[PDB]
Amino acid sequence: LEKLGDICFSLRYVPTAGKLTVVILEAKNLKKMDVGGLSDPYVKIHLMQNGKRLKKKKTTIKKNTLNPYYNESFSFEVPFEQIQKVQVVVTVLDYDKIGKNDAIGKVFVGYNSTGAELRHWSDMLANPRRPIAQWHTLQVEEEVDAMLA
Ligand SMILES: [Ca+2]
Ligand SMILES: [Ca+2]
Ligand SMILES: [Ca+2]
Repeated sequence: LEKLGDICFSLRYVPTAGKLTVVILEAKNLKKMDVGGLSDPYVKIHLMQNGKRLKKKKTTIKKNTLNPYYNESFSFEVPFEQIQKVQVVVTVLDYDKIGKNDAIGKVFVGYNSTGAELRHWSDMLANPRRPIAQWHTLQVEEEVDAMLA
């Protein structure tokens, strides 16, 4: 009920290759982050383990929209012996030309995930090589970061 918006992405894991693929599909219902009434959203993806940010990716920026479509794919190298102990963090931010780009909200999937986040990750693991798309509710960074730290 924090009213930040939602993000849709797919997950795919290939155990033999250790290839983890995340496709950022779209976000909707995003919080307004600029005085014009809109936002300029882009998405960051972090691969994490044990409180440490290991790798990062980011999408292009969409201007002046609360319902951006991306369709941008990213891949990480995670060995099968480690895939159950990592997190994938997905953050939507508002781009501002000057000043800190503030997060709208974020979610993570993987180790220590719960609810729909755990469901998505478990679905990915249960179906090697198969891409699984799912919606997630964005959550305030204060709360998500406390779980990741
Ligand atoms: Ca702003
Ligand atoms: Ca703008
Ligand atoms: Ca902006």
